Amino acid sequence: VMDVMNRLILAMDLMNRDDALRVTGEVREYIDTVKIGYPLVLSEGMDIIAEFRKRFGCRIIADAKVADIPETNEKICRATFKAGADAIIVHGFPGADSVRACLNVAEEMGREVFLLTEMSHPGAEMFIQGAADEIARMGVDLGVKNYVGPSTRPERLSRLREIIGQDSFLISPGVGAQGGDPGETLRFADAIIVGRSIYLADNPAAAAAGIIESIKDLL
Amino acid sequence: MDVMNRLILAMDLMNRDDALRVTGEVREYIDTVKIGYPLVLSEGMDIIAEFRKRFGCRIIADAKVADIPETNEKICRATFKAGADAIIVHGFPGADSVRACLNVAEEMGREVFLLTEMSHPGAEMFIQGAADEIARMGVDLGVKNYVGPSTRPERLSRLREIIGQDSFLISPGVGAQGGDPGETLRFADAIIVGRSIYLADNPAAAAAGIIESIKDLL
Ligand SMILES: O=c1cc(O)n([C@@H]2O[C@H](COP(=O)(O)O)[C@@H](O)[C@H]2O)c(=O)[nH]1
Ligand SMILES: O=c1cc(O)n([C@@H]2O[C@H](COP(=O)(O)O)[C@@H](O)[C@H]2O)c(=O)[nH]1
Repeated sequence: VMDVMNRLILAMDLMNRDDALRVTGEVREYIDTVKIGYPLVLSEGMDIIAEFRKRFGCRIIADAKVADIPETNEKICRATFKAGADAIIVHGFPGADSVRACLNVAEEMGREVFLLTEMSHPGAEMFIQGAADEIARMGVDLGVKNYVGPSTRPERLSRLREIIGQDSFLISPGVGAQGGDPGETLRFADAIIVGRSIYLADNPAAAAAGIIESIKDLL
Repeated sequence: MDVMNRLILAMDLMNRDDALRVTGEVREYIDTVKIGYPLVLSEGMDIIAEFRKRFGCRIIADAKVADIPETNEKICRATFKAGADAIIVHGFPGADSVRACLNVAEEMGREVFLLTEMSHPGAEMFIQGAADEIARMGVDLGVKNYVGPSTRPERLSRLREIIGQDSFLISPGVGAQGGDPGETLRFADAIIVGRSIYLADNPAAAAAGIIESIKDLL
């Protein structure tokens, strides 16, 4: 599994190049793994992934939440990996063929899929939550090794960890701004995803350092 | 929304030259183009402005928006800034995520299309069982535009029943995936067509053929 520095992944959702690069540069001593999603990619182009690799030599997880038919999923993954992403995040709710399409591209291109099971926001309770255990089980059956689950629901995160096993890799967003606790989340997740509580801070480096200090005994 | 010939081109070619050429070849037949991530992630969001400059077509951005409310807001803002007239949003992630997109759309004078049931076989696993409720959710939220599957006309018909005849319904899965243009237009206002046109030996003849086959419905 990827070796995430300090068990902390930056969710870089700032939407202009200059700010995104500044903030990522400021926290680079603490974090070697950056999640780049559509807020930044749609604002600045897929070439932003190349710029981050060039400037920081950080791993990049492309947060695409791939959620299309298999044929379109294949195209999305191919374009994303071509750009230099180490891994891509894929929704499980559109079903097994859609996931398998992404896995097939990732295998061909020598990259990784992360399967998003249950989401962290309140709306996730309407439809996703009731499907999530089965989505995880589907991931296990398809041979998925990397997963995403919600910090905001420790009981659900615990269950997802059970389903996927200790050997699978699990990352968890919802820490900080959405109310999840770093240490508690790391009881089950290999790494925590943190966006706003770092990138909106007066001093992002201090904010990251503070989160790390708070989980020091878990590193 | 007034879609020419009830036909929306899904332009999923992944290089600028081919995408522009093929769209140009069928431009006389359409005034609405769906542009998605295969093209946008390969060529940049600036491609949307280029389509508007070249073709003066309506643009539906196929983002399958499926994030938390805060991120959904950002995705919609970026997408509408690029000149999209409308955006496709998943209903599965729940009401707050949809409302986030509705808020931005209202602010920028654009439209949200709510994707209810999808057209591929995998949709049967989780989406299909939620789809009626997702549609009702759309109605509750005041959503006027919907997307449902050409590949399952009985499910498409049910979706039409739920949203009413006043709502606008577009439908992919026509051609390559097995859906029939005419049958689909019994229930949808417009059909979405990608490969059957853009992979055809002659895209223009392909579009012309499709339109001929639904001539009585226009
Ligand atoms: O269930 C999920 C899955 C996500 O990818 N995310 C993503 O993780 C990040 C959370 O950022 P923040 O720490 O600012 O709440 C955002 O990029 C969001 O899109 C999430 O919040 N919940
Ligand atoms: O349920 C759905 C929803 C979609 O947006 N789509 C999209 O509609 C288009 C279908 O293209 P095609 O005619 O080549 O099958 C693709 O862009 C696909 O991503 C779909 O096929 N099924």
